[PDB]
Amino acid sequence: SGGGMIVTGERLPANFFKFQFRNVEYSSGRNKTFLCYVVEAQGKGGQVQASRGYLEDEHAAAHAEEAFFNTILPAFDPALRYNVTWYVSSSPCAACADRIIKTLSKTKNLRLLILVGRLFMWEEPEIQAALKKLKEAGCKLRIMKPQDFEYVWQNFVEQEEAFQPWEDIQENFLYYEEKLADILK
Amino acid sequence: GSGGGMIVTGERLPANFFKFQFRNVEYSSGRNKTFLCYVVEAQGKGGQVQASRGYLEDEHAAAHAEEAFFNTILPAFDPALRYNVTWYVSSSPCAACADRIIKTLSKTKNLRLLILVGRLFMWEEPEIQAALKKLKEAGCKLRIMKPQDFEYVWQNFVEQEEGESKAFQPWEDIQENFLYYEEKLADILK
Amino acid sequence: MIVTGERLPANFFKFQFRNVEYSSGRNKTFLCYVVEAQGKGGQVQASRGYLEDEHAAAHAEEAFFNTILPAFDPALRYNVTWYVSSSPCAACADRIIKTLSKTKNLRLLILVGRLFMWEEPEIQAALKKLKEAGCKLRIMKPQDFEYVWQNFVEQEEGESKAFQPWEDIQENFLYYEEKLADILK
Amino acid sequence: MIVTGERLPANFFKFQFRNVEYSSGRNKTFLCYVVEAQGKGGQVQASRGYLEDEHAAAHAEEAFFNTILPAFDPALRYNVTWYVSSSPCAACADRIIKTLSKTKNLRLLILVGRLFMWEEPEIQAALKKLKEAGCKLRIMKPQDFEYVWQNFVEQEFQPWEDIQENFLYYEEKLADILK
Ligand SMILES: [Zn+2]
Ligand SMILES: [Zn+2]
Ligand SMILES: [Zn+2]
Ligand SMILES: [Zn+2]
Repeated sequence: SGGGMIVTGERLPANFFKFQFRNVEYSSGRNKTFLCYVVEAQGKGGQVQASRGYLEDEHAAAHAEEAFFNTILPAFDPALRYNVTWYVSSSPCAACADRIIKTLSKTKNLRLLILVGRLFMWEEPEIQAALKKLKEAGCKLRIMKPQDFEYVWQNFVEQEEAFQPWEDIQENFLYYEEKLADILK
Repeated sequence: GSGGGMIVTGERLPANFFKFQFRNVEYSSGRNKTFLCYVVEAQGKGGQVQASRGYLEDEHAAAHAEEAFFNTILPAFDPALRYNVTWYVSSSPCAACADRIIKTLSKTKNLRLLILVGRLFMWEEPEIQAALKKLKEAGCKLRIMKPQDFEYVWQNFVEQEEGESKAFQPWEDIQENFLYYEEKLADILK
Repeated sequence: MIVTGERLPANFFKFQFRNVEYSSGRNKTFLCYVVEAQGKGGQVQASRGYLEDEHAAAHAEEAFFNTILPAFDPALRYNVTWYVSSSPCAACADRIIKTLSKTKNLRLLILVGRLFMWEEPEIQAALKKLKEAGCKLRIMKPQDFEYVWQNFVEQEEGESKAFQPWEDIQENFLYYEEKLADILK
Repeated sequence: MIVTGERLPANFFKFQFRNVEYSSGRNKTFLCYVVEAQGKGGQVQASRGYLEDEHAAAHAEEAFFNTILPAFDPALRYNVTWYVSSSPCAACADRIIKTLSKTKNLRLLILVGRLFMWEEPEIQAALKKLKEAGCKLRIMKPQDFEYVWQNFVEQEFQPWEDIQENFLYYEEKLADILK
């Protein structure tokens, strides 16, 4: 179904995902960050761990990608296989991509799936090169579809007591799915 | 709206889930059934907020749930953020686990722990009563899970198969248990 | 006036014509321009040229007002026109706004091949303030590329060449034209 | 870039391209130029424009260095080329020399259509001193008029009977004056 977690004042989904859900990836400065996640680890022996949460900052020094591997998921035990899933407003920056690539390369027992609301500086060749290397590192990257936003809303956004799509929730998806596919293949 | 779910079991009755699955048992020295539910809330004064909720479970764990948590779930702590952890276990920690908890609570001052146990693990042992008291000394908050707590864990951790179409079926001695263990923990801690 | 090895227009505008606006570092820069000053008295000045750098410390926008057009004489009215690969960065925008504000007798028209970080709110705010400063910003259409090619690119051999359009020359323009408009007005 | 209602280059270079000083501070100015700056390091600069006035207080030569290229990037090496109707006067030559003297990273090339009062001994002195300052002077060849016509005049060639004869004529005069 979906439980509480993120406490916010915004009531409308469209407003939440368009403002509060924003995660700045500007190559410079220390802007704001936001990121929801899901972790599920399986171990051949009856060992199972599945947590879920989120992280945000008004003026974080490090980007969401960094903070995650620095305080949320510091180390992994070899005996387990992790299936991490991220939900961010846009694709990572060139630098962050490299950081993710070096992490996945050190942790073979870690599978990562990043679902983005839209692409970030997709037209730039630097970003495109980083996304390819990222896909080559085994990191599966996809665009968030209407069902995804609804999922995040009902499962990550705390309620107290019905999701509602907006303007071009479907057209934005299809657009970026095409662009992400062209570059990745 | 009531809750999502990350735990999957074939048990449809909560009375059974909290009797078997939720249970913690040490068969042998390095072979014990572990199970622990938790919630993390971190505020770092500056817009930086952190929140999550998960669980752990093993059938051949070499260590108890309490040890497994601080060794893989929250190994690191952001000195900037103020952590507020809440656990949901079947029974209070043992003498050894209490120490680990105390030593960790001693190291990180930005960490605050709340343990909600379903029952008191061997409260008759004077060694156990000593741990509970020292645990409170370290600043750890201990409480007996109230009937509302079991319902909370059930609707926010256990994945409902039919989505939002099921309430909560408490067991006959759900209150006597709480009341019973509340009196005990009280005498011990104060 | 521009001496290059590239023969095909598509290749030129997609690589050699690129002007990096990355908020940080000292990347490459490129910029073609046109200047026309009129003065009530028979005074007329009309020059045309371009500027480029492999690793410039300042962006094209800066270099222009620091060495190409340092000062303006009040008795004249300038009609400057730029031709760059993408729209300016937030910082550069401010620089352009402060310049236009000091030189009332300066009109600026910036024609861009595409938008840069258009989706970011920081960039959108800068573009509006830019339009409010009197700076007219528009997207380059097929005719524009052809113009720049035949007028700024030195022909391999005087009277022995032609412009060749590329697959998405129209679709790309129509996309950013619609985007720039939405944000601007 | 240049726009005129003259369809024949023979007329454009006879009237419009001409430079005349009616009075002390009122003279018809007109100058075509090209700028090429290389700053060893990937930094390249190139442009081409022109100047024209009907009531200019100064000559085209003065107007250029005072508004067109007031500043010079000490890093870049400048290569300027002018296309004027006549060689500079005694006064203008000095300005040119003084400027060429200040900026050592500047190299000038003046392509004149004819020699401005080459008979004056004062003028012959300026031309020589101009070469001393490192300035390169040359008489516009028939090819030059065609170059300026198809790269400066916004059209849409046609040489005149004496186009070659004039070049040769002033070419010899200029030579005897310098070396
Ligand atoms: Zn980043
Ligand atoms: Zn224990
Ligand atoms: Zn810029
Ligand atoms: Zn003169």
